Amino acid sequence: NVARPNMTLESEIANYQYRVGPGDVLNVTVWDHPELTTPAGQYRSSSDTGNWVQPDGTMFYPYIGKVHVVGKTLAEIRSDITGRLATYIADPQVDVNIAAFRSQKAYISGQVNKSGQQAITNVPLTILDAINAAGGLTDTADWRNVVLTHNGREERISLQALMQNGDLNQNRLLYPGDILYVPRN
Amino acid sequence: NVARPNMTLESEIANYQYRVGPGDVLNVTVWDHPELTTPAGQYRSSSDTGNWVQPDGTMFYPYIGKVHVVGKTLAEIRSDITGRLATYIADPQVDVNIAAFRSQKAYISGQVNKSGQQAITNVPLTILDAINAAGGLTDTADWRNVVLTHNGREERISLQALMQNGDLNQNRLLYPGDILYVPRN
Amino acid sequence: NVARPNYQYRVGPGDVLNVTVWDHPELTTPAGQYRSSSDTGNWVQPDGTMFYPYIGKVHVVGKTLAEIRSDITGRLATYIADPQVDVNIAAFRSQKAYISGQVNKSGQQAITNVPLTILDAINAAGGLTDTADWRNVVLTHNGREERISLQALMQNGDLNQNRLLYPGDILYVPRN
Amino acid sequence: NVARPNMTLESEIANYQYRVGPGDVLNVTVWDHPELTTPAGQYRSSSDTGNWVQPDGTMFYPYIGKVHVVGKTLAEIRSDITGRLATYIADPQVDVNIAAFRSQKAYISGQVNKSGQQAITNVPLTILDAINAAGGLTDTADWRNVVLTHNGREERISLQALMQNGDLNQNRLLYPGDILYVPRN
Amino acid sequence: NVARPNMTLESEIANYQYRVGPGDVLNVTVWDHPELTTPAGQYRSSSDTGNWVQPDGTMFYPYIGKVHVVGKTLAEIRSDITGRLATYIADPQVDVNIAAFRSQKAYISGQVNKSGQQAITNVPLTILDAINAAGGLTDTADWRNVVLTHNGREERISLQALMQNGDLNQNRLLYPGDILYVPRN
Amino acid sequence: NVARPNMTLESEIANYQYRVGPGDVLNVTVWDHPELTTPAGQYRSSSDTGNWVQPDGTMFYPYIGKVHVVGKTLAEIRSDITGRLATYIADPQVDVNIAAFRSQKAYISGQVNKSGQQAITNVPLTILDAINAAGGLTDTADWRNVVLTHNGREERISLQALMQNGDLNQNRLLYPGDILYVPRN
Amino acid sequence: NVARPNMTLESEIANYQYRVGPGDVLNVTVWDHPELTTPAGQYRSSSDTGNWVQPDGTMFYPYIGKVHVVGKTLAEIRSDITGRLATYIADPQVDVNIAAFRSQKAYISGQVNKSGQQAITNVPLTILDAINAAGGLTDTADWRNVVLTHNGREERISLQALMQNGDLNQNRLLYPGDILYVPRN
Amino acid sequence: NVARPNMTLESEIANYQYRVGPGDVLNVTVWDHPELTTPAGQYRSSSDTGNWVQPDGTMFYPYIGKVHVVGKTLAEIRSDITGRLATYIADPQVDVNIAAFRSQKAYISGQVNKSGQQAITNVPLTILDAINAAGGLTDTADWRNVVLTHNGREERISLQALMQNGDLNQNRLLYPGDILYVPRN
Repeated sequence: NVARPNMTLESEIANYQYRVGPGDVLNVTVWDHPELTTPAGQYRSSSDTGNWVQPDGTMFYPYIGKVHVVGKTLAEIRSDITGRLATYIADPQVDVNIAAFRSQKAYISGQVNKSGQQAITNVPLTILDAINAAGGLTDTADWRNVVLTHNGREERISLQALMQNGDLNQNRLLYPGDILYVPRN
Repeated sequence: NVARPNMTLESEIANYQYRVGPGDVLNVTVWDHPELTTPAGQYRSSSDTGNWVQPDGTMFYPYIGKVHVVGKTLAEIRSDITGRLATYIADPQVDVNIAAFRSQKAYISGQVNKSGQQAITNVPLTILDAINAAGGLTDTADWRNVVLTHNGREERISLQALMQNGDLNQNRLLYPGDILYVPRN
Repeated sequence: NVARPNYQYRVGPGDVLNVTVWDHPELTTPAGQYRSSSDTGNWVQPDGTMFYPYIGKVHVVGKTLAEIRSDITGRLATYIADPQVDVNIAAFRSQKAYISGQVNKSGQQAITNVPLTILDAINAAGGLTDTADWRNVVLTHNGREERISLQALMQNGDLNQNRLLYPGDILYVPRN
Repeated sequence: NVARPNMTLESEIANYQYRVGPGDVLNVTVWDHPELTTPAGQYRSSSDTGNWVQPDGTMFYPYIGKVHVVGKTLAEIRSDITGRLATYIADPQVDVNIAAFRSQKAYISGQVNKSGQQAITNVPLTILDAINAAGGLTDTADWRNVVLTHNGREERISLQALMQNGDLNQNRLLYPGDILYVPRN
Repeated sequence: NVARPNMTLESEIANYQYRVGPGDVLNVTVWDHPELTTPAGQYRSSSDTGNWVQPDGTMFYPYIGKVHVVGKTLAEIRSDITGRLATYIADPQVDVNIAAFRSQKAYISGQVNKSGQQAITNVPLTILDAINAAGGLTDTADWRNVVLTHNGREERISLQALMQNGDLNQNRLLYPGDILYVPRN
Repeated sequence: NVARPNMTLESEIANYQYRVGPGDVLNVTVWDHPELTTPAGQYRSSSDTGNWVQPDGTMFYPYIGKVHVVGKTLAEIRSDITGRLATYIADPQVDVNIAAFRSQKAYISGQVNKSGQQAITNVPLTILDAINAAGGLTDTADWRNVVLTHNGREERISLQALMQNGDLNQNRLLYPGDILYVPRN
Repeated sequence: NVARPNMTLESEIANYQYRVGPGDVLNVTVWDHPELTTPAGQYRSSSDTGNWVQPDGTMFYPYIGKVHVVGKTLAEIRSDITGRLATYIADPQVDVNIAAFRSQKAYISGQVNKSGQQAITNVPLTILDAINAAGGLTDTADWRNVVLTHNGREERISLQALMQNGDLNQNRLLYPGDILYVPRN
Repeated sequence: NVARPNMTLESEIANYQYRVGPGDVLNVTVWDHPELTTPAGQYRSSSDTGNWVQPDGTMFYPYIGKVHVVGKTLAEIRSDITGRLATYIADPQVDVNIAAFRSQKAYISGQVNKSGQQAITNVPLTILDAINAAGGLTDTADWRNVVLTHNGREERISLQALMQNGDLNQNRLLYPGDILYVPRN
């Protein structure tokens, strides 16, 4: 055997867009307004000082009040906060990113060297990324019969074919809640 | 098998909300009022400088005095503090989050790679989350007969089914004081 | 074994306290804002007092944080109008329990403002070793020995095996 | 065992040019304008304060708005931003670099001492770089039959020739998405 | 096997009084006088900026000169320094604690998991404290026959009786110069 | 065999001169102008704030614009920059060093305790320096037949004589692109 | 043995007085003169900012010039410096301590757990201190026959008698240059 | 036999004097001139901000330009700098030390626990220092026939004699370039 690529995976990475979910910590920057950008000062990390997304899908932001952010992209949230701050600040220059990815994760467990949660973020997490992020497989992984649970199905995945034969069809884009289990040999 | 739907598990997790308990350390941000936000300076962390929730369920806040927070969400506390601070500050802009989740915890132990307490927080902690946060299982886990102690009942849980067949009915949301024990087989 | 569903710290000598006086950083952070609160906090003396500026010696041992907050506030009112004060503990040094034997991390565990039960302490010690005589754990409390089965606690959910640990308690997990 | 050059390797390294991709974190210096260079102050790292590249290929920048940066080099982005800031700022002195390389990566797994993703950056990553960055091969690497998966086809590489005899014909430039797999014998 | 109360051990611990020795590093706080409290600024640790006790028992303090501190309690040193500073500052508010306990120590050696010096401090150090601070005993510890050397006298101690039978008469307060030796089985 | 003095290998080092390559990060100090030396403040390290050398061999510098630095020594770049800054500041006092050596490197693998890339910097890196920098040989090194690939030609090297006989003849100066392989005994 | 005392050692520690050597780093505090106390600012450690003692036994100090310190005590040095600063500063309040003990050291090698040099400092270092500071002995230490080299003479020490029988006569004060070797059993 | 002192150990050490080499990083303190002492702020380390000695023997210093420092002592460099600064600053108070010893090094390989380079610094580094600086010998070390390569001549050294018997003639002072090899038993 040799290759068996997948430019169909080119697709879910093409339009890949993260959407904010509850428990995320947002970091809002208002240029020329350090009283807004760093209300607790400059030393603490943005995740220790950022805005928490509540379970009802909003975050509080000063002057404008509650802002619905769940299910929106960063650019939409940036656009929505900017337009509402315009009431209180003339021509606000605002950006928004995510200080802590907490709402969405995948579960990479089994015969990997580090098991555990991996966040879904603004960057695509494929099976390839998660296995390499979990630090590769142990010597005793059944790397021909990796189990991916996604939206109610199981799918068998052959990492062996992915890496030793370049069968890119074995790669998948991971979604919130997915389980990637590497059984023991 | 395949992944079987849980009418219970994903309705517990959309409605999922944390309520403050005694011993939590809260963090209160008052925009334009660094003398309230950071009375001890910008450099210490929010848990080293936050407001402790006392056994009686209150925390002290300056000017407004004792604030009853136990049993309330962050949004309910934000509103409570905002309305009371408005006596001393015109139109106060206030948010509240948690610097230290110390009041509520689940106990994850036995044949896990990292035994011990895991805090209950504003992010759901399911069995799947807790096992992954505990580093996964040891090679000698009786992982078909995990014991969940919850509300004075013992439930038996197959992590084998959850991760190798995708059986999401094997998942549970973990609650404060729950015990999740993984025996040796 | 069954399955059931269902605390005030008091300051002692050697505790390091941390007093916040809003709008008075000269009181809150006399040594600056970088050092941790335990490196700048007020030490509780053997006689049960701590020094606080302008008010002098404050008796704190045997009191709750709220009692110390109220005591300090009443007295600072002589020197500062309407003082806004809180007090918490930056180092829990006076009271502890001893968790030893076949646990993965043996040692002292602090008694704090948060209840520390047996269950808390064993998980805090990182669980039992594989050679723990875990059915016959010894708790020493107030001069009297007691038999604790963590087996029944975790294998069967028997919460009657749990106990709130107290200052001075010894929880010893033997080898079988 | 005599060493030789390479078609692929060296025609493409003197030209080597990184191009920004989505998810990268950019760092923009505007001399004499700390309100622009450091809106969140001076303590947090570049990647904690930098500008995120959005999935549509743009980044926001104050006053000049959205800026298309994907596919472009740092020098070009510096010129783009400089030209646009000149509307708002007299003679702006701008530089741009990358605080976090997150869009592009190679996968280096198998019998190397440190498996995992390696970022594609402004410095070339050749096979020789990537193996050394992984701490070399284990004692059990089939180091004459390494599998490079690039553009959907496999190529067998002899690290033994490369790393013991400096045969650069075995060295390749690694590209975003390449899998370099060291099988065990 | 009922637990035995120790005769004069909590009599000894309720009167427990640290007294300063040569080499201790003290920390003096003079409220409203940061020029005195933090002469080297407020970033270095109090032990990096503290006052050293000299062999002759004195420490230097600005304006008041050398102060005799060895043999005294913190509360006594505070009182001595305050009365002296009142010559140079009106109603000085002073506290004193110890940034480094360097003068006095016990030695905990043998079949414990962590051998070494243990500092004598304002907090009573009992055998039970020191053994627990050493991390417990190895499994080869002759733990029925521990040897306490104190003031030129040998004592046999049974940690086995202390920990498995709660015999608190086995516990002892440790003093400067004491040797606690845990032999091999 | 013998342990001789030296000739021409001394000028090779006494004339040793690093020259800047693409991807180096430079650090320019302008005394009395913290707005140029540290445009992003004083806390971030020089390599997080310094000036990247682009592929085309230049770095941008405020007010003087692009500056050719590849191939030049630090002293020459300092001269070049000073003369040009004199147009915007003058009697301008300027120094230049390298915050991150990223462009040039040697590769050290085999039976060393620490395979990997070693940077070529302003301090000469000899084989001995590389081997010691690589943690020392393993117990199973063929330290009589270490292979040095430099500019295509391969060369038997005997670390053995370099240390059990102090034969400085075997040692060599490492150059950018050099490979050094320590074979299994 | 019983814990028979060492009587000269009882009073040898009384006269214990460190004296400054070449290479030591001193830290001079001048209250009300942070330009003298912290000429490099408040952030770097004392040992990064201290005054080096030169090989001639002198150190430079601003305004007063060059100061003989070797062979002298901290309190002697403090008086020397205070008296000469009174020219340039009114009623100077001065203290001196060592930020880095680099000049004097004892060698603790052999069957100790952590072998290496141990600094001679203002705090006495006895054999008892040094071995405990070495975290104790290996299981194969001939702890009955430790060898102490001091001012040329040799001198047999029973750590066995010291620690298990309390024999303080086996303790000794370590001086600069002393070698203490725990033989193989 | 009789226990011997040494015939050169403490005049080579009593006259020991480091001299600056290329690649050293120097640290120049000008009291009352923070703009000269900390041009990059007070937070970065001395070695992150110090003055690099160029291969030609010189370092740049503001106002006075090139300063020849190689082969000079610290005291000499301090005078030279002071004198020329005096042209520009009224009576400058200057000290100089070394933030990074990068020019001169000894190599200690063989049956020591941590091989590698050891810098030559302002404090003497005898064999007795470098071994303990490597913690010490593996217990499989030919510690009777340790080879020291200095200035071309081999020479045999017995570390067993130095420590079992306190023979000081075995200990030697290490010079730049020296190689000290510990053979395996």
